[PDB]
Amino acid sequence: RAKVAMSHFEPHEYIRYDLLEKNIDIVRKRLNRPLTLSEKIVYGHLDDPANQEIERGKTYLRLRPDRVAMQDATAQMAMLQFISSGLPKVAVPSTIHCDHLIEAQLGGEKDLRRAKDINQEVYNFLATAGAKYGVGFWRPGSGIIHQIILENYAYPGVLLIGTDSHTPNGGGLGGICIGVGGADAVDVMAGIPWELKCPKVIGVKLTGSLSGWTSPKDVILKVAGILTVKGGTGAIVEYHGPGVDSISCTGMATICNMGAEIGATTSVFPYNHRMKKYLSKTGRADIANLADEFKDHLVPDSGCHYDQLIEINLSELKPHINGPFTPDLAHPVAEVGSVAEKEGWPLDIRVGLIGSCTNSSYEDMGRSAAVAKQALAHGLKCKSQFTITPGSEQIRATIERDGYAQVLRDVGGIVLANACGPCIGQWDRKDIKKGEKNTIVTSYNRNFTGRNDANPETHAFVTSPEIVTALAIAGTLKFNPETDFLTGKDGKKFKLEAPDADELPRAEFDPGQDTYQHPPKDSSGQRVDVSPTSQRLQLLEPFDKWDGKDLEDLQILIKVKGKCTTDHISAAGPWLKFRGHLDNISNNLLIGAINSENRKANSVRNAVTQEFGPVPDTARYYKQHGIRWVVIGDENYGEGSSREHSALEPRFLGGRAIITKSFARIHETNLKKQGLLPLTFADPADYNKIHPVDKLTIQGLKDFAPGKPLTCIIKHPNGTQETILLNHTFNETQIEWFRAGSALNRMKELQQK
Ligand SMILES: O=C(O)C[C@@H]([C@@H](O)C(=O)O)[N+](=O)[O-]
Ligand code: SF4
Repeated sequence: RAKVAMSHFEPHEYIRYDLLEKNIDIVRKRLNRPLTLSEKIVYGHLDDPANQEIERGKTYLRLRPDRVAMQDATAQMAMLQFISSGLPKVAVPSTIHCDHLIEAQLGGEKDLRRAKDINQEVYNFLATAGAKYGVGFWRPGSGIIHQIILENYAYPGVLLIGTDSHTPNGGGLGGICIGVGGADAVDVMAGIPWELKCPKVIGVKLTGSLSGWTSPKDVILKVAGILTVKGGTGAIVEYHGPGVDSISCTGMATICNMGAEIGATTSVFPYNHRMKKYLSKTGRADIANLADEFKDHLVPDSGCHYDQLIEINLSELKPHINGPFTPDLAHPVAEVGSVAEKEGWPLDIRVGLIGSCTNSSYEDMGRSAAVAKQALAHGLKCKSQFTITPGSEQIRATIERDGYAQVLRDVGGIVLANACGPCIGQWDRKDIKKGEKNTIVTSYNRNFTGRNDANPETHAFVTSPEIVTALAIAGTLKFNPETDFLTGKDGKKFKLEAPDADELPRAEFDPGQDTYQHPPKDSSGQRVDVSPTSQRLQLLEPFDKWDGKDLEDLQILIKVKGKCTTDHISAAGPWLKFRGHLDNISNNLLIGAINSENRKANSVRNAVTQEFGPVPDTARYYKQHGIRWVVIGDENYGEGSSREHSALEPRFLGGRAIITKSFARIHETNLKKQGLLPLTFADPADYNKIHPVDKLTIQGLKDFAPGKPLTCIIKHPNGTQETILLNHTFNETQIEWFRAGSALNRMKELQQK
């Protein structure tokens, strides 16, 4: 066919649109109906298109991803599991991106230099494991993972998996990009088929066109308020309609990115001329030309059926700001000042932060600079503190060159290193005391309790970078940039003009400094050293195989009330220091979750001593004394980040099962991967029958089977017993993970010993 390389770094790995076409055609001969775009790319990557059972929402698909991307907070545990497998080399193109361990403190270069000293052990481990197993490595300072992927690796029709829940960002270039836990990436790097429950498809028809202050971020802030944080669970969101051509390629990536906050499996846009333009400007005109020849397979079929359809008129959309503690509490910017006032949310904005993978593009920096130059023209600077994260080294070099960085510095901003930084709590914040009630507004995507600064009383609102810039200039949530007046130096009142900016540099991008490190694909005689006394890195010891018995008289470690995100289960911020050390990071287990017994975080009754104390300490006491335990959870347990540490930590501290009203997808898959039992109530009202004092017997594990419920006997202290049924979504592949003790244990059994 054509021999067009997958990227500039892998000149030998060719795009296989011929394979894709071939597979799409096998499947449509079987289904005899129009396929959506996500169905074309997902079913086009089936390991066995001829025999795979395909029912949306019901069958598990065995897929062959094109490439794997990992960032340094999840790559450490994915590579320690890969090192346990004993396999010598990764089977598909794979990269590690170092973006999570650079703490915001001093800004830019000084923070990068410090992170390189402080995190030397970890960066060394990843570069060495990368050289040994054939994984490309983007050095600290390269940029945030999803911006490097859009710029170098994502292309129309790719199926990419990344160990990060915002991997859907790549949907802005027409690929299917899906977030997974480190153990799922091990399957694909190992070469074994990856399984994914066949998605439902929600279609979002965009009409009209964006005007003025409304930006791509407002489309997904509105969709999140409509669908709620659990409304996209088990579905791919497919954007289509005449309004699509009004959005830049990084704008489409912004909308796909935050589809993660409604629990969607991923989001995608059809190949179009804005994508083509972005591919040409990033040195991939040959890939845009090839995609032009295969265009039919890169847009939806005429008349395809969406399981749910939502229509959004871009022309009537207004600026939104979402929060404070959920990203789906959606307010128009024009009303947030009054809802805050009524609700007791602090009205002054202490810090305005632009960045994260969701909004750190060249265009986002240009639109922020366009608001800021107007303030500067009237002798104003930011009333709030203001920080700016460029998404990649290329964007940093180019916004510097094209003058936007100096405008943002002159209004009072501090440019931070090209890294997550304050978005996962890597921020040495000292303007507030812990527990001080305050408001920050960000262009990020999540605003979960204590995630940005570990202060549970910080009220964080997420919005677009141009609205963060306008609110930082005013310093108060009571400011609508569309209607209100600022007062210049000169005494005149003036109004902010809606920002206008180029979506891409007029000249070419400036690449900035060299930050990619190709594997020696020669040498690979690297020994990966993990010191046995390391506090940051620890080799894994396998979990125990299932004993063949039912689980009786299980202790409830904690019955959780309400929202319980993976940031409540395994906090980030200061704990990122231990993402390669299981025993040390297990000390944060469930410290943010609210206990229904007393409505406190990190305070549970130890059943034996009858003292209330920290959840990790109590779990370790139960483990020490042979008491097997359970967590009881409410709805959408495990919402958020893909960090498999939220599943590895309960396994390690002696947990057996997590029984909830519902689970978020990636967390439920991670629980099964680590040999725990994720179970849901067959009647959610049964959550109210279980009291923290009850003991539970899960019965029927001997004939554990797809589609058959398990019985749970609730043993009340007064002698009363009640029996309830619990559902599971295990297929026989996954029951083998549970019988072996983990998926990694099962994989190692299949290596003939
Ligand atoms: O905890 C992690 O490292 C992965 C994660 C992170 O980038 C996050 O935003 O919480 N995520 O979203 O998947
Ligand atoms: S959401 Fe924040 S922490 Fe996660 S990859 Fe994006 S910028 Fe980094």
